[PDB]
Amino acid sequence: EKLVQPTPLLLSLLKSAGAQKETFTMKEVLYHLGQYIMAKQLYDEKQQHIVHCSNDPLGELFGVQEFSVKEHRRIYAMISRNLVS
Ligand SMILES: CCOc1cc(C(C)(C)C)ccc1C1=N[C@@](C)(c2ccc(Cl)cc2)[C@@](C)(c2ccc(Cl)cc2)N1C(=O)N1CCN(CCCS(C)(=O)=O)CC1
Repeated sequence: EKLVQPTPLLLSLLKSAGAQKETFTMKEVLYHLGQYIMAKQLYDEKQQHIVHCSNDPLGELFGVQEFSVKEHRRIYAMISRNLVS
């Protein structure tokens, strides 16, 4: 599997959620981002698949401040913009 390298901001969020390295598989990056979202309680109370970013630094990585965990292609796109090329 390919080990990717999150840029500064993204990496900071992953480490806050428990990540302890600099390179990860995309599966690991996503797992840690999910943990970050749960830790920060960014998910919507009523529609739990919805993630609110307008009040969190995670919002800096998205154009539209709300995304669904069901939007895998969109989420992969966001991460790609935050990987060392
Ligand atoms: C952060 C929220 O993530 C998810 C939330 C949901 C619910 C709550 C809407 C169903 C479903 C799937 C999830 C959920 N889907 C995952 C697998 C995923 C994997 C790849 C991609 Cl591209 C997108 C999503 C992941 C890892 C996630 C990863 C990145 C991001 Cl930005 C958000 C979530 N995620 C996750 O973190 N959890 C933790 C909480 N778990 C809670 C499981 C509870 S239960 C009763 O359904 O078993 C479920 C898995």
